[PDB]
Amino acid sequence: SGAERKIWSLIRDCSGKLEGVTETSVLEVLLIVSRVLGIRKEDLFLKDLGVSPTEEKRILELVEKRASGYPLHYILGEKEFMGLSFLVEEGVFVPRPETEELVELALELIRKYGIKTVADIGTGSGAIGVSVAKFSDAIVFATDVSSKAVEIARKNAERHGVSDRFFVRKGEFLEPFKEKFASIEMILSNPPYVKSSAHLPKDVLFEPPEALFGGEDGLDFYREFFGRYDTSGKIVLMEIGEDQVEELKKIVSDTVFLKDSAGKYRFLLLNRRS
Amino acid sequence: SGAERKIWSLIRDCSGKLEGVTETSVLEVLLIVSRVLGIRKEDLFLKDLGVSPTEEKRILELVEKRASGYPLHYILGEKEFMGLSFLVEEGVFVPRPETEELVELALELIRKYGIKTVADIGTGSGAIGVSVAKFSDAIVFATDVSSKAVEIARKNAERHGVSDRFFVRKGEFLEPFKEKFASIEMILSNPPYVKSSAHLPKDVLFEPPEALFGGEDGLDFYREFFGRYDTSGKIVLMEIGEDQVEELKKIVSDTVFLKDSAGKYRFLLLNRRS
Ligand SMILES: C[S@@+](CC[C@H](N)C(=O)[O-])C[C@H]1O[C@@H](n2cnc3c(N)ncnc32)[C@H](O)[C@@H]1O
Ligand SMILES: C[S@@+](CC[C@H](N)C(=O)[O-])C[C@H]1O[C@@H](n2cnc3c(N)ncnc32)[C@H](O)[C@@H]1O
Ligand SMILES: NC(=O)CC[C@H](N)C(=O)O
Ligand SMILES: NC(=O)CC[C@H](N)C(=O)O
Repeated sequence: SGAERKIWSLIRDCSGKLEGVTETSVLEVLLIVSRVLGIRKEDLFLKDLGVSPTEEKRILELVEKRASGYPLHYILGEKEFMGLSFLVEEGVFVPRPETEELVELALELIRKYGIKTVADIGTGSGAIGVSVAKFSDAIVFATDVSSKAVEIARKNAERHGVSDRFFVRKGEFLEPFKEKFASIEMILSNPPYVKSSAHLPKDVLFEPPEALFGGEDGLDFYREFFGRYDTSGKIVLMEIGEDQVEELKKIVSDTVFLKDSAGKYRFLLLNRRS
Repeated sequence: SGAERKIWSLIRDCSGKLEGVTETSVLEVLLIVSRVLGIRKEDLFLKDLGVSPTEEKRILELVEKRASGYPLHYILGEKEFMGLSFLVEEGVFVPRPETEELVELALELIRKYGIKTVADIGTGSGAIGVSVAKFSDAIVFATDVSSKAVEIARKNAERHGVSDRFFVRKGEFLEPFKEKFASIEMILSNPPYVKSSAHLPKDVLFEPPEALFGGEDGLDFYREFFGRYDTSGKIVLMEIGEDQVEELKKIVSDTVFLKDSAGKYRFLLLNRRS
């Protein structure tokens, strides 16, 4: 099985070079390898699938890069979220698995109350907003303080054919959409909620810091948002940090807290849609 | 002396973490520090320069990032070239010192034969082209196969008030400007000339591979350029590898090869301006 070995021997060596950086070293290597050969994952099994000395060196270089902690998805240029391919790159936060659960709850709520207008603060790549626009009929108003996030969220909205229902503007909270505030029925968000003093793992070291830190508390976004806006008549669903429930209850009243599929508190839900 | 102890002790610890990654260890830390503090390098001495525990942590994180081999200029977001500050980021090649000497020779020939039209192939961040427009009267036609490079080159063009003399377009070689071909009196370029088999230093590992490699030989760009364009009545000045002179003589005849300030062969000059 001439070529069958070689590629799989290579796969294993690389996998070994990545452990200590990721528990899913084999998966990552498979992804890096198919990306460099220009084939879909599935074709990694094709008989007589070859790797030239150039493609081999490229793979070793990308593996050496990933070994430094650099994000796998920055290397891939994309991250799958809700089954959709979101373009990502340096300067943009990479969508996380827990945020998918926030979107599924948002969709269930949109179905339930026949909601038509949604907001996505801190849209980043557009993960939450674009997905909502993709699997519902709602229109979405998104914002981000990052110029780079706005341009990327636009591309991602266009990429999935929802540019007609997903609008993003640069700025903080909902300031760029003052004229639409009254009309917004649901406000979603996965804001920066990491404590200033929190230790950053090697890979998050490469993500935008403005996407992570929420002050000493890691609650600055919540305090300022709930302090400045009137949530009357609206529904607010936001992702939070495992240990912020008690402190959050003192920032916004009548709030409900739901947990992950991992059993950790992950979402705050305020329903003032009387 | 008290507040000076804080910052200067930090700078020393940081430098320690960067040895083995760079010989200009302390210079880099000085650049990184003045960036998170929002001041010029020249003000690092000042009176009482303090570092909040937040700025301290950010500095340590950026040093931890540089420690991985991540390019210093990607962290800084800029590179000084010809005394001008050029924006750079992932996806764009960081201007190199040597290329400054190519530009000086370019301004030499422009302010001699009184040249008015210049081309810059593979402009990257625009260092060569933009600098030429900024220090002379000639206009420049820049190109690059990198969409990312095109946008940055353009930004740097506006950033230096030369958007009216610097025109960049996506595509390879001079195709995107074919109709201006006869108009161009001088063709400048710092193309990819690294052998596809060459070892990549830790930080080069983070730059665009299309900006580095020129085939097994390292001379692909040259071979294709000279075998496609008639250089009659034009001056061609390009950067080359230090070990490519002899093989390059077999690709283009009647060419002169100039040396670095470091004694290495770095440029090829074909003057056919009759
Ligand atoms: C964790 S990231 C978002 C990632 C993306 N929403 C997701 O779910 O994958 C948080 C984003 O909030 C943005 N951000 C931070 N403060 C903000 C504010 N006050 N208003 C709007 N956006 C903000 C950042 O630029 C960052 O992209
Ligand atoms: C070594 S970098 C140039 C660095 C230099 N500091 C500058 O400002 O041009 C080479 C650039 O050439 C571009 N390039 C590579 N092949 C090319 C081609 N066939 N035609 C035009 N540009 C090309 C790349 O996208 C890359 O940005
Ligand atoms: N929302 C945030 O604070 C961004 C980071 C996110 N909690 C994560 O580590 O996946
Ligand atoms: N234009 C080039 O290929 C010069 C790049 C330079 N040899 C480097 O690797 O730093």
